Amino acid sequence: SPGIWQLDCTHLEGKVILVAVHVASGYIEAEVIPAETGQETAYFLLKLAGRWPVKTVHTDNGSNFTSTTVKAACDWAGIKQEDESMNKELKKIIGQVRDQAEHLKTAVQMAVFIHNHKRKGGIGGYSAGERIVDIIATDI
Amino acid sequence: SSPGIWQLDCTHLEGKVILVAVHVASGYIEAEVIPAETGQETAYFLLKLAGRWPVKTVHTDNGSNFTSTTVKAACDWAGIKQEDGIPIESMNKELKKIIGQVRDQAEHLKTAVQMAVFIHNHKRKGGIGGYSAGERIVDIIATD
Ligand SMILES: OCc1cc(-c2ccccc2)on1
Ligand SMILES: OCc1cc(-c2ccccc2)on1
Ligand SMILES: OCc1cc(-c2ccccc2)on1
Repeated sequence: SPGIWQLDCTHLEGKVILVAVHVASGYIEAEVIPAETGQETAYFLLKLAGRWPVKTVHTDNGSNFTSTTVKAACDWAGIKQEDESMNKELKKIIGQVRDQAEHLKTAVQMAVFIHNHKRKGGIGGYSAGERIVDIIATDI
Repeated sequence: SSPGIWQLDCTHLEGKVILVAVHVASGYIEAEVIPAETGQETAYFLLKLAGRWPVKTVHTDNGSNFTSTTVKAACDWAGIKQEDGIPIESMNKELKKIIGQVRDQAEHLKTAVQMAVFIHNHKRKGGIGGYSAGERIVDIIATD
C-alpha cells in the first residue's frame, strides 16, 4: 500500500496538469507542464521519487509512459510501472481558486495546498498530508 | 529545532540557479532549478513546498528575491513566517558533490539535481543502523 501511487493527466487552458495520488492517503503532488512529453513525465517521476518512497506507479496507456527516458528514470529510481474522487476534487478546487491568481500553475499549487491540508471529518479527523506521513512512519 | 522550520539557500552551477529548501531537524531537502532568483519564482517554490510538507517558518538569506511583495503575499497565504537573515552550508557543498557523481548520466543539469536530491534523501547517515533524512523527516512530522 505505502509505496503505491496513481498518475493521471488533466487538460485545462491549453496545458496539461500531471497529478500523482498516493493511493492509501489521498495526498497529491501536481505540476503544470506545457505538453505531456516522455521527458516531462520522466522528470516528474524522478522529482516525486526523491521526495517520497515510490515503489509502484499506476498510469494510463499513454505513449509518454513507455518512452526510453521514462524507462531509464524508472530503472534508476527503482519504480515499477503498471496500468478520480481526489482528481475531480482537485479540478473543482482549481475552479474555486482559479480566479485568485494570474497563472494556472499558481492556482494549481494553491489547490494542492488546500487538498493536502484539509481535515477530513470532524474533530478526530486527519488531512491527507497527515495520513501519508503516519502511513510511512508506521511502516518504518 | 521545531518540525516546521526550513532553511532556504541558493546555489549557482553552470550559469543556472538551484533553489534548495532544507528541513533543519532532519537534513531532508527539496531543490529545483529556476531560471532566475525573481520574487515570482521564489514565491512559487515556497507555495509548492508548503503544499507538500507543513512549513511554519522559513529562514532565508535576506536576498532581494525575498523582499518581493509576491513572496510576502505567498507566506501570508500559506501561514508561513519568514525570518530573513536569521541563521547546511556544507549542504550546498554536499549537493554539488553528489551532482558530480550523477552529472554524466543526465543530458540536462535539472535532471542531475533531482537525481542528487534522491541520493541525498535516501542515504543512510550514521552507518548501517542509522536512518536517512527521509526516514527522519516523517518520524519527526508524524502526529499519529
Ligand atoms: O501526521 C503529521 C502531519 C503531517 C502534515 C502534513 C501536512 C501537509 C502536507 C504533508 C504533511 O501535518 N501534520
Ligand atoms: O508569482 C508566482 C506565485 C504567486 C504566489 C502567491 C500565492 C499565494 C498568495 C499570493 C501569491 O505563489 N506563486
Ligand atoms: O525506509 C522507508 C522510508 C523511506 C522514506 C523516504 C522519505 C522521503 C524521501 C526518501 C525516502 O521514509 N521512510
